[PDB]
Amino acid sequence: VDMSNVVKTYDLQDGSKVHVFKDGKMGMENKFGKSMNMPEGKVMETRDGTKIIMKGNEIFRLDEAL
Amino acid sequence: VDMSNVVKTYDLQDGSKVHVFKDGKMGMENKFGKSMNMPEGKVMETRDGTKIIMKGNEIFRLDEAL
Repeated sequence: VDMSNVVKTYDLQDGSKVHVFKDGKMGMENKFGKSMNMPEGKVMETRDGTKIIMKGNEIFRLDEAL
Repeated sequence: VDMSNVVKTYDLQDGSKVHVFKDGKMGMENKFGKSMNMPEGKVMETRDGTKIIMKGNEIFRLDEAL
């Protein structure tokens, strides 16, 4: 990815990464750094312990309040 | 609902409420206070502006970091 404009990276347990850009664009790359389409409504477990899901170009994350 | 053990309520825009209990049980009731089954992998817009989705007995919420 071009990290110039990346505002956030979710490092996923399977090795892949989800990047969010400053214009709100979103990117995923696989464990080898290859662009791939982000799965919609698939829960994705992160390296730092939480879980995210994308739906309608938005990222939802496990609610820490709970 | 019995609010004795309710640790969290999401007040949804359509009038319904999602309650989370201290044992991690989860409940939904409709705009009239009737028990209903919580939709899985359906995005649900809240009265306070955010969105939640439930998947595998867990609640995900829009990531405010973004």
